[PDB]
Amino acid sequence: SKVPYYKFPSVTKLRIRPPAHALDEAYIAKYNLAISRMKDLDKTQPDNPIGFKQQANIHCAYQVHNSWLFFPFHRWYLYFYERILGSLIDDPTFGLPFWNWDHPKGMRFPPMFDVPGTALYDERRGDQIHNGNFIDLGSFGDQVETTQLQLMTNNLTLMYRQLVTNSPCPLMFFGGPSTVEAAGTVENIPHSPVHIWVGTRRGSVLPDGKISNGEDMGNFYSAGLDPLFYCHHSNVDRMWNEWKATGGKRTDLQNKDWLNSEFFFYDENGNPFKVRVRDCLDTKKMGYDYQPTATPWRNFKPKTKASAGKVNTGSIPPESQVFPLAKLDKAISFSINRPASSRTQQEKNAQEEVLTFNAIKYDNRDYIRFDVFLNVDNNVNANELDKAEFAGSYTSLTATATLRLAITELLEDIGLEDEDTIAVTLVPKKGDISIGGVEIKLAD
Ligand SMILES: [Cu+2]
Ligand SMILES: [O]
Repeated sequence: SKVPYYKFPSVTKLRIRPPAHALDEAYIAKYNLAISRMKDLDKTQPDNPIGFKQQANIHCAYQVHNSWLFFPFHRWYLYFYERILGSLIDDPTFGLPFWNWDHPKGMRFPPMFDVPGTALYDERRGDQIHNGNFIDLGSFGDQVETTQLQLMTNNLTLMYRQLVTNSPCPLMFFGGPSTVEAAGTVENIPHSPVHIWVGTRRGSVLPDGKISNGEDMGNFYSAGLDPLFYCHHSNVDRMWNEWKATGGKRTDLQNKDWLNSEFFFYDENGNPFKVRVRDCLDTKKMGYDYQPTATPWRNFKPKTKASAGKVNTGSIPPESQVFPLAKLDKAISFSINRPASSRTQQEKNAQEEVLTFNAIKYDNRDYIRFDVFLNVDNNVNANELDKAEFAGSYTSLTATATLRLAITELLEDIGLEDEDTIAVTLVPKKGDISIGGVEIKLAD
């Protein structure tokens, strides 16, 4: 090969990635100009690596997904993508905006992307994105079944569960290192539902005609053909920064195999380079940062319980009697034993208590979603996620996958810390789902 490693150029001012909503019209104007000139290369220089289609093919070429390589790959991906945009308009400080879908003011479709006849527009998008509707951060392809207020409440609860509760340590945030999918918190939710919510409905008839397969954002191979793809991933990249902001155990993976993993990218001059994961840990050392923006989901630890008291775990079947579960056709409840109870804080400091669902199997072309609750029964209202019992959710953009949930916070809030056995309830929302086994392990 002999391709050199990337040399960081000299860094003048920091590039500032701003929120996509209510951006000034002059910013939108040159963002459209950069994209327009990127798309022109599809015609004038189809094999130029910086052109629109060739950049889209980076996602459609790159096992980088459902692994701990998810965040660093897309950071480097967007790093060169942002540099290409700035260089096409002679703007060396151009910042790639981020779709602020974790903030109530950024949860609508960003207006700048919905202007037909502009370079940022894409007709291959779904219909539920208009009419001033809020995004559904737990979308599985259907229309929202709740009020917009409950939708907002669920969105912010999902953010809290995904950025705080279920990502207390690096491996659960970034993902894991076979066909078993080991996605982290964010790559599952809200990353996957945003793709689903923006894309066309699978089975629908596309522009002209083809049966849509979810193009553009809702299908993995064509997602890069929507300019909004990069704006979404800008906020995904921002989630990495916001996750580390509170310190403690939420730091970068220190494993040498992860740090020294390499990717391949062409820079804005069309020159090939190898890049290391260890060299993208600090965005400011790559020449960019995010505009400081409030994160109100940090305050959405649920304050109420769905059900008072404790479930009688003797009236429900044990995990050993339910799994392997051939089909999660409806809500089911089961008891499960904990490795230890009455844990001290020094034990919690060492090992997280993790509820793990093993061998989630389904057809990778179907929309999949199920929710997990502790200490409820089969009649739990799964539309109300702002409850102390809501643990998390699994979704999918035959596949085999794993879901891991950090439950120490819930055990404290619900009052189950001295219990050796607890109740778990699975609520399916979409798809044909089988589950091989469920366990509570004390992890890293
Ligand atoms: Cu994505
Ligand atoms: O992605």
